[PDB]
Amino acid sequence: QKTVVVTTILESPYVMMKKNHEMLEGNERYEGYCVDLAAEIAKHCGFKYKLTIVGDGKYGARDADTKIWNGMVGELVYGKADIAIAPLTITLVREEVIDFSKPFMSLGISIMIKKPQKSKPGVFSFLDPLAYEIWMCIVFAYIGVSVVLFLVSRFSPYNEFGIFNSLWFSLGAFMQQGCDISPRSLSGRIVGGVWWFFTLIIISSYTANLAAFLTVERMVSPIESAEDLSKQTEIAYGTLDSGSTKEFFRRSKIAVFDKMWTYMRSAEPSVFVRTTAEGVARVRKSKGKYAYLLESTMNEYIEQRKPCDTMKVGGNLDSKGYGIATPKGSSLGTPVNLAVLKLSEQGVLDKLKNKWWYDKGECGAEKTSALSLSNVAGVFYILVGGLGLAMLVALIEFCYK
Amino acid sequence: QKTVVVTTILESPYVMMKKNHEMLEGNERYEGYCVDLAAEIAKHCGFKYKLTIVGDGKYGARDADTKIWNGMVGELVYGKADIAIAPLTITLVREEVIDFSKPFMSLGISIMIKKPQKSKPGVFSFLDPLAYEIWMCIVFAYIGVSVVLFLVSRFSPNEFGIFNSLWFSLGAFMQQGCDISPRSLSGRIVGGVWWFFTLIIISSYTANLAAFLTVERMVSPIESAEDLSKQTEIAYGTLDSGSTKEFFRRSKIAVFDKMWTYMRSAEPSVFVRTTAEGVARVRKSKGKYAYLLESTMNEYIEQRKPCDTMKVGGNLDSKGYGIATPKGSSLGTPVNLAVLKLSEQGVLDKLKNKWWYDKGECGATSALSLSNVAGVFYILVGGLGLAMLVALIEFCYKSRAGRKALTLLSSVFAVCGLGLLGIAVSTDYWLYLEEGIILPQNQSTEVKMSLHSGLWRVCFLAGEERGRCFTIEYVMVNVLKMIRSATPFPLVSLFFMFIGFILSNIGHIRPHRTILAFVSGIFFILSGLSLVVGLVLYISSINDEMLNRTKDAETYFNYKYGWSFAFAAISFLLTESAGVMSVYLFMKRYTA
Amino acid sequence: QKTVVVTTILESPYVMMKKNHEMLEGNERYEGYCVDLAAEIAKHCGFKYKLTIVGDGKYGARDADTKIWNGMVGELVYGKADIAIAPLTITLVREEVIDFSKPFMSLGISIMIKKPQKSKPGVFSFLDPLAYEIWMCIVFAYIGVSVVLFLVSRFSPYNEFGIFNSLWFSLGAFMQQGCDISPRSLSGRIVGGVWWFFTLIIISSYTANLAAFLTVERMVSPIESAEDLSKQTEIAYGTLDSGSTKEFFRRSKIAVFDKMWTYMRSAEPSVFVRTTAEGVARVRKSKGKYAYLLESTMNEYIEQRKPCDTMKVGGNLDSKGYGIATPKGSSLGTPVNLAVLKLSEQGVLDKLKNKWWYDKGECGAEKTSALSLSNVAGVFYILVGGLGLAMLVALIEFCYK
Amino acid sequence: QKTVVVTTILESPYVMMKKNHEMLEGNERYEGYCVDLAAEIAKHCGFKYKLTIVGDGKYGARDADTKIWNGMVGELVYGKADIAIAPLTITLVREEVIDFSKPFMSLGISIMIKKPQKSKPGVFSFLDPLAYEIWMCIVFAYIGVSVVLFLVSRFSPNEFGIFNSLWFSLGAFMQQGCDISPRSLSGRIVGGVWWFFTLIIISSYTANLAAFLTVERMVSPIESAEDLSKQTEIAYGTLDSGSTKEFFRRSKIAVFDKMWTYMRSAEPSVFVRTTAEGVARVRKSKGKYAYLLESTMNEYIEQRKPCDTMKVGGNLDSKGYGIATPKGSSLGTPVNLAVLKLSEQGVLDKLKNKWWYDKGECGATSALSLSNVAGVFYILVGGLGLAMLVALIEFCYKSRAGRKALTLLSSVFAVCGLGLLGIAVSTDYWLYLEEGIILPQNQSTEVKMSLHSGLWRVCFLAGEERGRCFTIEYVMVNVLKMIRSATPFPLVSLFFMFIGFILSNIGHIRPHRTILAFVSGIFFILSGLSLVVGLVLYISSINDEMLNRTKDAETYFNYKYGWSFAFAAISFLLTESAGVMSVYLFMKRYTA
Ligand code: NA
Ligand code: NA
Repeated sequence: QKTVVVTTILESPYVMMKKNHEMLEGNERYEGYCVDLAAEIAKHCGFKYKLTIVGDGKYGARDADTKIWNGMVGELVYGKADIAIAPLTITLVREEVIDFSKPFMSLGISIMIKKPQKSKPGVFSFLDPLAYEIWMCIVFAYIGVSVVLFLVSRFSPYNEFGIFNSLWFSLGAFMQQGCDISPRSLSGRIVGGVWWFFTLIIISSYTANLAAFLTVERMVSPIESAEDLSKQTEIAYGTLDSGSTKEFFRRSKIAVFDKMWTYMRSAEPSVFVRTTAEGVARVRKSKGKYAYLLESTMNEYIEQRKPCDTMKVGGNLDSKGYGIATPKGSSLGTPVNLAVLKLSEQGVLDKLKNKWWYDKGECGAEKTSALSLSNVAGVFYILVGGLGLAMLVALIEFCYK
Repeated sequence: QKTVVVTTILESPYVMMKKNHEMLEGNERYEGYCVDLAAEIAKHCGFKYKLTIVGDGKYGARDADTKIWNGMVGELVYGKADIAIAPLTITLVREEVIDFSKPFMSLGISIMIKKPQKSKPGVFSFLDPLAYEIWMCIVFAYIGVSVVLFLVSRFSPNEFGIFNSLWFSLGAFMQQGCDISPRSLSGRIVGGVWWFFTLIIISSYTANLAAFLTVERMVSPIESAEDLSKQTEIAYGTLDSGSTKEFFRRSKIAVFDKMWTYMRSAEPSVFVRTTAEGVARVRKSKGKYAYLLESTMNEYIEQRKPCDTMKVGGNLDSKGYGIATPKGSSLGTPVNLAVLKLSEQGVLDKLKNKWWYDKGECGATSALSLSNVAGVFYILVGGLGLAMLVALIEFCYKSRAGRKALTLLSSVFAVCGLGLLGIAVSTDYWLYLEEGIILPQNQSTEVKMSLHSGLWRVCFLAGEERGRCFTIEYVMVNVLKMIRSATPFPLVSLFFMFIGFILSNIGHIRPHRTILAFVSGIFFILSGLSLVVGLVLYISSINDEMLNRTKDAETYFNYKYGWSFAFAAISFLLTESAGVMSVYLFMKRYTA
Repeated sequence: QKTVVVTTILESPYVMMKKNHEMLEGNERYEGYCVDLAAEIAKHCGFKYKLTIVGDGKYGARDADTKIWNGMVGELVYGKADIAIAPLTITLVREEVIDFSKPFMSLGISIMIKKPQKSKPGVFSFLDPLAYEIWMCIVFAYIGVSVVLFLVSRFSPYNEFGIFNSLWFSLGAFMQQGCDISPRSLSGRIVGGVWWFFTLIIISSYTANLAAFLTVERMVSPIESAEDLSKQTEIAYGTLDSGSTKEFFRRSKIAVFDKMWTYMRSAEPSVFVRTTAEGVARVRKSKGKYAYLLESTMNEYIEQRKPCDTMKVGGNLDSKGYGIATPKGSSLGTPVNLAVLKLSEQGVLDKLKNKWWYDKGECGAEKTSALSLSNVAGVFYILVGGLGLAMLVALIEFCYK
Repeated sequence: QKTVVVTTILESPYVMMKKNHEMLEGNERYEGYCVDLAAEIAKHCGFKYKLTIVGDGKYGARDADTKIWNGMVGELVYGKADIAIAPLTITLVREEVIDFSKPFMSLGISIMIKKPQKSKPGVFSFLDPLAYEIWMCIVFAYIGVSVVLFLVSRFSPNEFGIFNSLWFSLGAFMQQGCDISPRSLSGRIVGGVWWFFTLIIISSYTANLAAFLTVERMVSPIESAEDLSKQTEIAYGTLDSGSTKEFFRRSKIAVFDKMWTYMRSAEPSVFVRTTAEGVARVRKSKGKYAYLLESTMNEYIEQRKPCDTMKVGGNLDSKGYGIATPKGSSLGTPVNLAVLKLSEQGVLDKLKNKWWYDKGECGATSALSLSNVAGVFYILVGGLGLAMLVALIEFCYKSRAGRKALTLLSSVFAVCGLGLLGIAVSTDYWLYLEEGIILPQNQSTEVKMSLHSGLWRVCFLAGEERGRCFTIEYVMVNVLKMIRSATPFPLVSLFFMFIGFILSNIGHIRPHRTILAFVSGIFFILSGLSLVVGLVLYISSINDEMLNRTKDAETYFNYKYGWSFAFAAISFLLTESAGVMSVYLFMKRYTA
């Protein structure tokens, strides 16, 4: 009848070279999202098509001097193609020269951080089953029950409870140990037994909350939005050195993306990578201190690669669309536009996206280990620090003995 | 030229009537997203426009018989409108008759759930790993061990009084073992079993609290449609007429086919008929309902007071709102170039932040908190306050300063002790018990059956309000036969108490010998320990049959104790006190 | 062309009367498995059918005196029907007079027990975090460390450790309490500290295993097979008073079903119910002490009703089949036989069974409570029994003082 | 009449050749289910038969081009056979060309998994809630607290020796607090922090053991295809050619469509090509592979030695094996009546129990077991045996029976102590570390990189076997910079030890004054406590970077310590012993 020269670009999962492409020939050399999409457009619009990768290898832009269009846009304007079933972003400068359909895929700028791991434990990590409000109120109560036991014994007599001895009865009461002497007045018996019931609940609450932490691994991200990235300075963030994503933050005006751009423009060292593969490798080799601002479709795809190291957080920052382009004044413009809206409402576009991102995507969708010395290392430090601060006070003691 | 007739629909925050709607006139009667969007398009395309609200109040659909469009799509096809700057979904059946621009807003089907919003701990929530019958019977065990300590020691070859025996049982309970040790083998049996008792109780407290804190960390909130698909404790529903309901019936996606399966067969009806109804059902369900709606409404209602609902997960499909034109218009091409310019100049994100978020009525650690354990501080502050109270009266006792009041308190506690157990075992109020069904609206209860209970006499109440006091000897369950096993121990308790009373009386009538006072002291203690065996049997019989109920989500039981149960608890404290009083003056007869 | 009079019986989920059957009329009065099956047979074999419930209301049997066939078999033999798309069991006596197809549903005799619940706690239920082998070895070791501490102190002297005192040091060491006096020889210091490390592990093992039990509810059934039912006598089991299931155990000869029949024949009271609804209600109102031996298709269906009270355990005891019956010498015999094998291999028969048993089936496919007094009641009993056995030995003591 | 030609296939346990196959001849060459079934059918139908094995060795299928059946279905259509008494599946394409009887065996697709078979606890598995570096550093903390107890007390205004100081730290560690109390405020700081130390350690032991026992109760075995569908840690596969593989590709059932999705895209290939291969992959995977096969093979292989695999769940579909006839035979109707008679007389269940189970090579509590805690009994029996050992030498010491050997042991421990730490910090064996990949077959390892390590000198090894001893000052990670932070504390430990040594020497050269012996005693204890800060920093630096690894299922790390790490541990025990020795003879100089 006539052959239709379609044009796409080499980009996963849209068009990939199949494993046996040196022995296959025709439209069977290539596989991917746009290969399956071109098959669906052809069966609805009724044409025979020839898959053809763009020679220039770009998407399409107009030179500011020669006014000549590069990429897949250039093959439609000048005549080398009949349709571009490809991830072309529907933009203002391209709609003036070629005709887009409705967006078969909606996307935007997203955040790629490294997938969060357990943590490194600090020194006072052993205190974390109880909040700092609790630990300070225990110290306040330990001074509290010792001052009262001093006033219970010295005033209203029955002795052997000084300000140093009342701290020493209540201390072994806390860690459930044995003391030298017991109170013998009923006022002192209340100070004993009620503080005994206090530390019984606190030790049990410490052990039970630590058992919940060691059983259920509940990892969180520091970043859940670009509002979170703007407020912080610990995690660095950047875009690619040339493209629509860096140009988005350059001319943005809202509240946050201006704040994010003044960060990225100023920051030393350079947050701007030069390749997408450089920005993904910089996320993995930064131990969770670099976030790469890129498109949501690549962000969901790289998250389904190996290793399982990157993560998409938050929502999109803008709203773009990928359209199927035809030359202006073409006989394919209207039926392909009606074909995209038919495939969208039937679930075909959702089905092909679940296939090439999740079904054909690796890393789809324990056995508690021993506690390392890192988790309880601060308890050794207070212990030896307690042994060091006891040899000093004994040396302070024989300065006046 | 002429004025372009802009047809829109009344929908918030797209087109809203202003507050001064009656006084102010023209195109200035209206505010919203699409009113600001119509000004941006007319500025770039270069026309003067008039805003009109569609008469039908619909978006647009063709009749299956009449084939006439009824809405904003109808006014474009039939010539009444020149443009529809409106939240109009770009649809296959609509694109055949009108021309859409590129989407000015990308959107889809989302999930609306109620925020968990918290679980608030009370004052004595630290007691919650054990039931209140355990904490009651621990105190009965604490008094019971101490008086047996006093009995076994100061009659034997003292250091142990009841002041020291209450002190040994404290340090053993909170695992201190502070210092005092029973020396005879008979005293060591008391210390032995009370050491094993508190070893189980502290282990049961820690392990049940570890169970509670672990299960609430297993609670995963809904973050996808797969989460709604699996979890069936949250019911989810759609509006009864619209594109969101029609999405699930035709979907050939595995998770979405299962969700329509759940919704088409669910009792009662999960399909609301109004968006305001579906938002209301989210709020009056305490996180047990999830409403599937449009994402732009889900983001807008989340920013309205009350700040109660939230948007979870992503979108379930991808569709867009477009600017629509008569399909033969000379305006459709500059409008299409206008929307793509406003998308790239950030005007559309600026206007969405304005109406959804800037005019939003809302805003925008895993450790144990201090509110979880604030009550054990309150006992501790309360303990130090009570200790300063005794410090006055003990300093007063030494500064200011026999068997007579000791004789008197032994009798008068045994008088009230024999009386309170007697009127408790006779009267029938030992167990309240309600039954019924949970009505869906407001969880309003209806008691299908109340009860009264004694030991050999139950009586029914308001639910079937009959005065028919059924004897347990013959009528008509098994839990009334389980308390028959519990029944003899308060009877033996009253029997040991009476013999201890009459020997306490003739010890006061005839104080000639001494030994009959100690025989009284044995009998009050054995009567109290028989009450502990009785009350633990009585409560354990109830909790076993509360478990054997075939638990349902439409039944409820509200078992309760009464003043007949309470006077038996008072009967314990008085006879164990009169047991301390009886061994006291028996030592005075040896002394004097 | 001609109308086909099909015959079925009123039985869920096979043919049920639809909710609006008084206003609907035709083949739309009825719904169910066999209603959807008759629609699938008609679209493959090409006929128009009339749904007709059997007047007699039975499945079909031959009278031993009149030799006349009842039920749906009788309407095919004498002429009142053209096909019986129904759950008819393919048997020897029916195949001689009518023609069955291949089995569209395979089934057998199964076991219906009540769905297991938590338990009722006994008296020594508090001991259950540790096995009885552990508890006896602790008592052996407590006597062991007390006899050794006696020989450590009396032989090889340094006293205050008799046979009663050495039991008393090791006792408070077990429950982590304070004792009156400590050992003062290095041999006694080893007996102290090593038994101290013993009870530290045992108390921690008790608390941790109890925390695992209270967190993960893992309920089990006493019965997992008919081999389990034969060996026990606690749970009673029976069949219906008349039918194929009772006749199966009557003439069985293998090993176990003869043992099960001698049980059921002898047992008092009667294990044989007279209705299926009586046997299901007897399972629910027996608190897990009655098992009802019935067909696997009703057992899976009643399990998906309300309440969620019954459970199917084990596998099938025999192997039966439900076939679609035609009269002998019929023009529908061969195409319906080829229709059943076509619907089986396409998944239609599996799809209709998932619909009417699981998708149209209710009861498809936490928040830890406080411990009741029932769980720890035996600890109170040993305590008061310890208080009772101490007042007695003190009374034994003053018989020789 | 003629002899009926029975065509069967060689398949166990349906038709098997006997052991005496060479000598015995006729129809008696064969045994099995279908040999017994052919005898039962010929007895009821009344014919004499001859058993033949099919030449092709196939069941039967038509070619897509040639349209010729190749198997037992082929010998029936083409006249070579009169009946096929065989495990022949009743199929739609087969029923068109031959006549099947009713199914003599009902069957389907099942799941074959490996039995868990146990997890066996070792001797010292009770130590496993804490790492062995914790249990090592507890003993270092136990020695460290005791020697500081002795230092702080017997130099001050004794009850405390090192014999009593090791005893106070025992009762505090196992939470007894048996009886002795430090009286001065300086001694109470030692008792204070060691009470808080063991409060965290016992709580960490109990909570981690509660985590372990809870997670292993969360382990649910596979009991359905829905369990295989959800859980992706067990890989499941089919045979590469057969009806079971063709079942999943055409299935429109939601759980079965997802299983084919997992199997069509999985690396490496889950599809085996032989049934014997698929059973083998179940056995060499330790419960990480599940083979989807025929139910009758799954029940038969389960009864074969080794008793290693099991059948879980129910069947995934419903099909049957039938007796097949030429479609124009006068034998098909009595055979159909024969199979229904043998089904009801229990003959078919008798023959299945015979070959599957009666000739089967196999057979056919939730509490903590005594094997989990047997090691703490072994310490306890070991403790009582060690206590009787000291009972001899303490009875010997009293029966038989100064500063000189006390002077000698103080020196010679400080000589070896200064030497062992010196040669440890200099040499580079502090950390072995292996890296590599896990080969699939036999889990055979290959070390891609070994390491040596010191404090300022690492050296590579066999994986890229280079002798290039990289200095840490400049080369080329961060964990080598983390041990740089650890580095000064063994250097200060050696610095405190040398000053303590030379003051110990001139105290022996010049015993004129006394005070320089105690200054020696301070320096050995502070050197040992600096080693505790050093070794805890050194180990915690390693375990933090072991966590930051981006954990994969194809990588493995096998970090290990060496004799350079071990001599620093020995350097602790000797200087803390020489610290006890130094304060001992300083008290002898006061005494004498
Ligand atoms: Na203690
Ligand atoms: Na837990």
